[PDB]
Amino acid sequence: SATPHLDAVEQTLRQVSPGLEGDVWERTSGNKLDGSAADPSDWLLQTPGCWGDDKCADRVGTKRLLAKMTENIGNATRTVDISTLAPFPNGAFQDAIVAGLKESAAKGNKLKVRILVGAVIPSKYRDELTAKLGKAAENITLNVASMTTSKTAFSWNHSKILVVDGQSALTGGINSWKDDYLDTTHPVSDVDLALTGPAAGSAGRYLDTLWTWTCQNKSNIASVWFAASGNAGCMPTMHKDTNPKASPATGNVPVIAVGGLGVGIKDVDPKSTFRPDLPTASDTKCVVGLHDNTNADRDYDTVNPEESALRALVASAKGHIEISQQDLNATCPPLPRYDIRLYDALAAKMAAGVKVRIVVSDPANRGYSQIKSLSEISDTLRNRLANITGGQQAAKTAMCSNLQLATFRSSPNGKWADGHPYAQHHKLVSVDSSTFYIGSKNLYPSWLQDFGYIVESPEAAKQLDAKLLDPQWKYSQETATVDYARGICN
Ligand SMILES: *[PH-](=O)([O-])[O-]
Repeated sequence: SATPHLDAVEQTLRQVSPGLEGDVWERTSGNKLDGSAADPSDWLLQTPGCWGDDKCADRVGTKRLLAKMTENIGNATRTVDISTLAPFPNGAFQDAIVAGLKESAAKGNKLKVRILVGAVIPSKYRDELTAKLGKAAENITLNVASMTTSKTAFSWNHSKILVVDGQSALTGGINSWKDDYLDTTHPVSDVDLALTGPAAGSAGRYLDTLWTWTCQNKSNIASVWFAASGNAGCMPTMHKDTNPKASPATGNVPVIAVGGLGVGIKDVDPKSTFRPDLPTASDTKCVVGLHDNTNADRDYDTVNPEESALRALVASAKGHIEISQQDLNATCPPLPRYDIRLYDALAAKMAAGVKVRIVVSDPANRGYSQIKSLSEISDTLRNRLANITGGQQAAKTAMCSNLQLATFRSSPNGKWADGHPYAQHHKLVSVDSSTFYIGSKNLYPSWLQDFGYIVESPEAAKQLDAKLLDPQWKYSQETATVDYARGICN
């Protein structure tokens, strides 16, 4: 097969979540990574993109991110569909959205627009946007909502998607928060991707799934705050109703779109006959009373295929795996400390000689960090390795021979020049310089609505190496507590 990694991930998803195929996950062909002619790798919307410079003077990443948001929205003829984590977009993120909407209106288009956040706010944002659009607002039917799907399971939207006409999609880890990303001399390091094709339709069907729940629950104040322009109603199926069921083809790139429904939207996929072997405990559940959806809830997996997809992506690797995250571990309580099956999958790979690189955010950020020390990751990997290598000594040897583990830097300085630690927020997994995930789903335990793309394209994977992973390792490797390539083993 030309797509061994997607084939494996797809076979897992059809067992886990067959009833959600089409809507919460979907494999498509015919996509394109949407870079420019001058810089074809710039589908990779990293921010700030100021490698080597502790003053972050030339933010080529940020500039491209904001320009691409405006360009995509400005090309809308029918729909603009945005999700993010609250607060609602501000600063130059909001400026980019307003500029694009004004551009589309001036080209003569009448648009439907949805903006969904996970949590007086929605009405205030709607009014700010309408004021800023001026006469362009007459061309726009707007829905704005904030939502929480479960208080007790801490579940709300965490996806960060911008879909236009069901044709183009931007998604990734970037929240639209000016103070953390933009107006600061210690900007957060993160990444989105830009694509076009049928996979953008997949994102539109995912957002229809979320808005269908949101509109059904719009009169329940504890769950949903909703605001619309004029006399407009809630639009649960804007994508289905307005865009073609199969988006046009734009290229040759195969993609698996995958997300999750968190807790409180749907309890189980009734079509699933998935019956997992659930790992033998570990020291993940810090307290006996906590209900652990990540490690001990089969039904949760069936409505959160993204967890299984990411674990399957790791399992598909033949040579090497690079992981860039804010964290691998969560704060307990209320979440379990780690995904046991994920760490087991990484351990299985290292026991087989497949190299694993994990770069996380500096604990000095703890907040863009949830651990005190990298030992909280290496101890856990070592303990899971011990189950499959015969003991603690053989686990340590396997780990030290196959692991790179470090905290993130983007220049030679240990911190930004302004003295603040580097914070990173990517949700990135790449395997074999072939297949990668970029999206909103963290690898640390979390029970939110999330979404992302798994792309199998060696060309694009090589671009990701050159533009992000290689520079990251260049500067980050100085903090490594384990690095097989240099014989480091603390
Ligand atoms: P996310 O925006 O919490 O990772």
